[PDB]
Amino acid sequence: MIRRGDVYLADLSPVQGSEQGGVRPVVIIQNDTGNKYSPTVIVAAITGRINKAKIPTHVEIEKKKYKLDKDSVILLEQIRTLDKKRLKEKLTYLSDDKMKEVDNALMISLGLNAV
Amino acid sequence: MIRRGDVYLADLSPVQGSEQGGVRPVVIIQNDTGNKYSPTVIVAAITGRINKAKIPTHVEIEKKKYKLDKDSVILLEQIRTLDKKRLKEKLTYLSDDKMKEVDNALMISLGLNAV
Repeated sequence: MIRRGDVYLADLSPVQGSEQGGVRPVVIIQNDTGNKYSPTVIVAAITGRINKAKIPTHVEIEKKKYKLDKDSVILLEQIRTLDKKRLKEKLTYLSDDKMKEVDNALMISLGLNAV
Repeated sequence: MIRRGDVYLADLSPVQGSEQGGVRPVVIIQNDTGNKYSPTVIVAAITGRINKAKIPTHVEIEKKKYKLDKDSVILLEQIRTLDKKRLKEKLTYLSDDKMKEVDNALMISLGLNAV
């Protein structure tokens, strides 16, 4: 079952310019009716390139709790609809508190900030 | 000078599975701080294959007022982060009212619902 808050390995290549590419973890951010009843998910990329949030659309995740190669950052400015066939293995699942920070950074990202 | 609510022509290809592909209009949904400073924008795909919003993640836009080929639909479940270089000509920009429907559909799409 694909749940919002799941983190999967996914090949994001090919990409252009500053789009995040590579085989990497991504977190599911699509609502759960969409995850269940549609062939696509929306995800946010995760990078181990940095371990500290630089901007308010970044959210940190710790390797000790989440089974990643490295302390990492979720990039809510790099979001994409992905076909489900791009999801490889299921790495982890984020806590409810981690998902609140994600909800926040995503509202800032999309200017929904006027809640 | 890209701004939230602008509509551009952009090339989405190559894609996989049910990801929207091809050269087509997209609406900018990224916050304006990111549009000013970032090398990437976040967009939602527009399609003319349908003209009516069947689901609450779809927003109808009218052809004459927005200068499109057909009565179209913004697909808030088809989102992409694109390098600015993918954006060809600006086509139009959505009204504030219409942008509010877009925001509602996006809350639902990304499960920020309750907000």
